[PDB]
Amino acid sequence: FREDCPPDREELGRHSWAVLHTLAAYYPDLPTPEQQQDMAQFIHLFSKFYPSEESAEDLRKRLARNHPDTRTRAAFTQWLCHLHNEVNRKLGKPDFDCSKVDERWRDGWKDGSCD
Amino acid sequence: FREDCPPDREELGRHSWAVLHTLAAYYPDLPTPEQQQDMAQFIHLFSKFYPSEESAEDLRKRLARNHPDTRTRAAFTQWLCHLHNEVNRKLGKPDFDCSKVDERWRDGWKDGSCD
Ligand SMILES: Cc1cc2nc3c(=O)[nH]c(=O)nc-3n(C[C@H](O)[C@H](O)[C@H](O)COP(=O)(O)OP(=O)(O)OC[C@H]3O[C@@H](n4cnc5c(N)ncnc54)[C@H](O)[C@@H]3O)c2cc1C
Ligand SMILES: Cc1cc2nc3c(=O)[nH]c(=O)nc-3n(C[C@H](O)[C@H](O)[C@H](O)COP(=O)(O)OP(=O)(O)OC[C@H]3O[C@@H](n4cnc5c(N)ncnc54)[C@H](O)[C@@H]3O)c2cc1C
Repeated sequence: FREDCPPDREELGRHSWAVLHTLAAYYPDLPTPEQQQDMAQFIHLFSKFYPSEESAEDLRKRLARNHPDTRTRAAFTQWLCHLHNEVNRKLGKPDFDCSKVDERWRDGWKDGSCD
Repeated sequence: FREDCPPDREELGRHSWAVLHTLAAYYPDLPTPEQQQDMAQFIHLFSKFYPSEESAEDLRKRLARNHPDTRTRAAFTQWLCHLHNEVNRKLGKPDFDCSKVDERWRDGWKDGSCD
């Protein structure tokens, strides 16, 4: 019944997706070369530190075969959603509909339910 | 009443501290030069992308005056806790007792309440 405990696999995963999908969602539509390199390095280093040894190792391999597209906010947000669906599929979870990433992570549901 | 909405300032902040304090907590006790450089760069780039413009700008300045100590897991976990207390103080929040960072973010309360 305590909420101030060390996040387990699932809780840390939920926090980490929230972070990553939020950062993606406010990444520029026209990022500078520096911002593109910087964001590719961010996700690279994040993968180096992600503390679940199983989780992080699959993620490093998954990224070796699938480099972050940081060209634009659109490409990077979709890329990240496609990355997340790969882990969802791994875990038996359904795909998240990536045409929804903007509503979910930046703008809110179009029907108004986050108001 | 929806939990799948875009995190506001406070929710993203809570996710982001969870991430950062969890990553810190599993950082090596004897990190290699590479791991030290990599973690200093991670926090640097994180500060570049943190999407609250006010929040992120204070954080970049706060880091210019206070560079991440990534020498060891102990120094980095304490450093991060001291960084977090600076934001808590800014916001009128009490200091978190940094001798507790291990219980809170890795091992669980010593009294057994995360079991
Ligand atoms: C980088 C990373 C790698 C991980 N690797 C593993 C692993 O190898 N093995 C393992 O057991 N766990 C892994 N996890 C943890 C795992 O993915 C989940 O976070 C955890 O299992 C809790 O799942 P959940 O059902 O609450 O939803 P989560 O998968 O945590 O998703 C959180 C929320 O994000 C939204 N969402 C879901 N999919 C997408 C999408 N594709 N795009 C945009 N938004 C989405 C939904 O609103 C959902 O409620 C990993 C987590 C991360 C961040
Ligand atoms: C890097 C960063 C910079 C931010 N800058 C601003 C800003 O400039 N202005 C603004 O309004 N908001 C800022 N925020 C958001 C803000 O700090 C809080 O996250 C948010 O206000 C919600 O606060 P909270 O009371 O739920 O606890 P949080 O501050 O979100 O803390 C979450 C939990 O962490 C634990 N904790 C608290 N302090 C520490 C500590 N020092 N060390 C270890 N664990 C701790 C406690 O268990 C607490 O419940 C920032 C967030 C981050 C991650």
